[PDB]
Amino acid sequence: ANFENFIGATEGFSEIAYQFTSHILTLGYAVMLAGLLYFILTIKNVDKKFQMSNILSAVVMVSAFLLLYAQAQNWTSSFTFNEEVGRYFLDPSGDLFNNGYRYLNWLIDVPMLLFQILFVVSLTTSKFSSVRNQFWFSGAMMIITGYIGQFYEVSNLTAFLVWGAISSAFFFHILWVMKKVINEGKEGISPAGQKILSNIWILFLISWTLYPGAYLMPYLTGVDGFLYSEDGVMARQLVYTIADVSSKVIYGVLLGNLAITLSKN
Ligand SMILES: *C\C=C(C)/C=C/C=C(C)/C=C/C1=C(C)CCCC1(C)C
Ligand code: NA
Repeated sequence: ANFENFIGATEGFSEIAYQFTSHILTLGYAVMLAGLLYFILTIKNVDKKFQMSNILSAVVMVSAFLLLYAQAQNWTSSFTFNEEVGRYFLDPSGDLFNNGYRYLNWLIDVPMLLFQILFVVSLTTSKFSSVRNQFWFSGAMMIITGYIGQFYEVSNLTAFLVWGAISSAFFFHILWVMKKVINEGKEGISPAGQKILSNIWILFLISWTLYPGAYLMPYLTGVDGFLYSEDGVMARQLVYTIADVSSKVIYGVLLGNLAITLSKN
């Protein structure tokens, strides 16, 4: 199956990696619910013209709360403790750990996160529907091909890399079109609003690069090594959670500041 299943069915998890991974994943869905409330309550401090941005943040949190709750209970109900051996092991009766909850929350969210900037800033030379269509297509294909490649994380590894690599090409296209978007969005706004735009670019750049980092994490130190272990599991799932807070919550928080700043023309 995946690589988490491998460790829980050949070596187990110490009670310190199981609970750490259950606490940081629960942190993940709790945040999403505080961002659901924050975005609703803030829908007023922005003009009607930018409110579709906040709405899209509200919906993105509804799908993040629900599905990250799922992934969280998918990890805790997939491993049972062995007092004899003293570690946590894959449970044959449970449903096994399954990434598909996360990856699905990615495919729902990517049009929305990408589409929403185009309600705050104004393009100059590009065409709205041209940018929109390019985002929805490559965003969807990125998450899809990345959902394929990680199926073989344990089996065909050359598949795991080459399919992720394909998912990375769509990712670099998105980065291109976001980059052009940020740029035209700076034309004819204040220096203050331009500073915030610059923030949303460094935030978009780091948060989104984290994801393939988690994808590869157990293989970043060889065929065996430090990470080829429960430690790379602890690490891959802590990185994913920081990426989910950064790209969905801090991203929308920042975009709300810009809208607010642009309310004062
Ligand atoms: C939760 C919201 C968003 C926008 C999530 C984005 C996730 C990625 C950009 C993940 C990308 C991948 C890459 C670059 C290559 C391997 C497969 C991944 C899906 C992990
Ligand atoms: Na996995």
